[PDB]
Amino acid sequence: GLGPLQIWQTDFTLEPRMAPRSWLAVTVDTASSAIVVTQHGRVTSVAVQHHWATAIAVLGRPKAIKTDNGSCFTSKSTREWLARWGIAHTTGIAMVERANRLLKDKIRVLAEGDGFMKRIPTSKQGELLAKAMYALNHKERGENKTPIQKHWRPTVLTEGPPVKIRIETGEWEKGWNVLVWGRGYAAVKNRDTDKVIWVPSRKVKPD
Amino acid sequence: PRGLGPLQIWQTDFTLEPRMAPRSWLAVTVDTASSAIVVTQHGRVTSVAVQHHWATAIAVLGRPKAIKTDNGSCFTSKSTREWLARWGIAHTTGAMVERANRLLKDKIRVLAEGDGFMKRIPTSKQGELLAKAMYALNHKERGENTKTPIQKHWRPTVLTEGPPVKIRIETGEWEKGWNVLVWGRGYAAVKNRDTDKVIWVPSRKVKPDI
Repeated sequence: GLGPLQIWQTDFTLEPRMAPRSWLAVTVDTASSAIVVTQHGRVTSVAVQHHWATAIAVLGRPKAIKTDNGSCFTSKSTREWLARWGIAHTTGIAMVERANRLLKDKIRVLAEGDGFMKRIPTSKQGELLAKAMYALNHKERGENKTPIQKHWRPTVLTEGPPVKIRIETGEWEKGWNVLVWGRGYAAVKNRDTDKVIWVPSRKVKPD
Repeated sequence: PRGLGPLQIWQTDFTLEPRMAPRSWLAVTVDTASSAIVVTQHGRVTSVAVQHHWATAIAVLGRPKAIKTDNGSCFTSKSTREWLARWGIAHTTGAMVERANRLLKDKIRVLAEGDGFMKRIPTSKQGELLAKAMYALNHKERGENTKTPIQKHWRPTVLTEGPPVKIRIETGEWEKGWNVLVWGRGYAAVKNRDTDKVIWVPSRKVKPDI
């Protein structure tokens, strides 16, 4: 939906260039379009949980995931696992298809770009896949945002959260932000005047 | 030895975790500013392994300007040096990653014993368990932090000029021409008001000015 970590779509897909572990578990966040890929020798019920756990480690935990129906998606094990994680499950029978195409194309390009015209040597598969991931998630997909931008909204803040401080009245005054704490003082910057002062920590509360 | 913002300086290390035998080598990288960690399993330490590991870290965290390691032969091979150079990542062989190894190993311990594995974790459960540990490390606040490591990584706070401080010189007096950019429990980054120069000093040696 309109939001990272709401609905993901997961699918398995066959990339023989990655043999013997030619099975690729693909997950994409429907809002940010961030991909996570893991490889597997066969499409088991443990592979899926491994995959999802990976993608969760990268992306965070989602409200819900859409898969097709089974059989390793509708494993007893798999449902029990989802429930353990508190992750809502949608079956059906798309966006992750598009992902499969982008992903297999990026892989063909990297592989051929390094001199391997068929099956990629096993040892180099990991790095290659990781490069695919870096490309699809970090590098612009057209004249409009990267998945990284959409998932994380990256930015560099120049001060901390807003706060109020107590002045020579007893009143709490808004219009201030925390830069650092040290030795029981907060350094604080007025966001109108750019003035910075040290204030006893007790005299500082969030806004 | 530390960055002021993410993707400046990473630290990397291989650690041995017997619970994850037979492939018990974990490559661990931590970003010195965000504290985010990336981990991968390896069956032995190699240039191939470290390159794969770093590629993985880069796909997760973005590309860093520099990486510090120890004088481990796998970081200084021809293969790895050409790799780093291709990616334009500076390398140096100058603790944050040690802390990271401790946190990682603790988490792995807790999750493994939380599921009856007091020993080697079964081979097929290793992947998921490590992924779980990585999730708990980057997507949960490290105690006193209000932000998770991943949040600090993507939306960091980087002070423009920093508030004035006195630092206890060396003789042992408080010198007054300094500003502070990062103030941790262990260490503080301070800037002199007449140079570009930023140095890391122990927090006991820094106090607010007026």
